[PDB]
Amino acid sequence: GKGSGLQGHIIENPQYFSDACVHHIKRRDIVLKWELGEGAFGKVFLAECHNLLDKMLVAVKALKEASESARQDFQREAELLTMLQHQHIVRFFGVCTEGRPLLMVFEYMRHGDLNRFLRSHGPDAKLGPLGLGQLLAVASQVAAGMVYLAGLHFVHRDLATRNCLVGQGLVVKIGDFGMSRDIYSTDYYRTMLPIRWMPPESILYRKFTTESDVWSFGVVLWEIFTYGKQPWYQLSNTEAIDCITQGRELERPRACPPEVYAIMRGCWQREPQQRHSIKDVHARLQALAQAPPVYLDVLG
Ligand SMILES: Cc1cc(NC(=O)c2ccc(Cl)cc2Cl)n(-c2ccccc2)n1
Repeated sequence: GKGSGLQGHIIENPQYFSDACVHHIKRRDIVLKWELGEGAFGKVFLAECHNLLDKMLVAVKALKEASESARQDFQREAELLTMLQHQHIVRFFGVCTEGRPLLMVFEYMRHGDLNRFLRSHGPDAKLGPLGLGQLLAVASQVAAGMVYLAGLHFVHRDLATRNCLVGQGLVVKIGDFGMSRDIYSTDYYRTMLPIRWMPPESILYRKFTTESDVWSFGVVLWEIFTYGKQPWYQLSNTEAIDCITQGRELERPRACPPEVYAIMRGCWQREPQQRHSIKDVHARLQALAQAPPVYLDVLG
């Protein structure tokens, strides 16, 4: 998991420790149905898992036969994923290390990644549309997952809608399979970095922090309010990099009320220390999701 938030946390946290006691699933209890996605180092399948909770649907990541260091990384990642337990973090069920391929088992998120979900439920629908209340509920749930990660001093490093998943009844959780660099290659710039989601200190120094994650969340909000459009879509990577470092801001989306644009702007302060905390950003979004702004409302 080169440059993953999972490995970066293990490397950097001096108080972190974990024994090797992850939940093990017997290979015979996993029955693959069909492929969901493919990357350079793995494949993701939809599967049925017996004796897990009865017969239930899961997302299974299979590793393309790995070197000793790749197998050691698989183990490190599995231990940390066991620890990340939150209502808005994709649930990790365990591993299958008896025989090959090595498997990681996750809960199945039936509506797929949030970027595909937004694009298929918005204007000129990619093959019904999401209302403002639903867009705010999606934003508030990604914000809740980020509050949990910040509380652990866990830096995501790649927060974007492609790295969020959608389940039953509009449930949104942060989670990926580590293959967004292959599936969404145009969202990275070559060591591949998601520059369009990155603040100036991340581009300049490859510095990733809780504050760079807040900026990326501001970019996620803009993605949500444009129904999955790519930030700086009219520009090349080099022109986007110049916009970011020179202080150009993304425009207010048509579906975005001014009070919500103000939230994105608080995430986008060029000075990291001036960015709003994710706790405050989540509280305002949760309040708006339950009382959505109305165009031409009498405010007083
Ligand atoms: C290159 C790369 C990036 C990731 N994703 C994360 O590190 C990640 C996953 C989940 C959550 Cl909640 C937060 C984060 Cl930041 N992986 C990865 C490796 C093994 C398994 C699943 C993903 N690999």
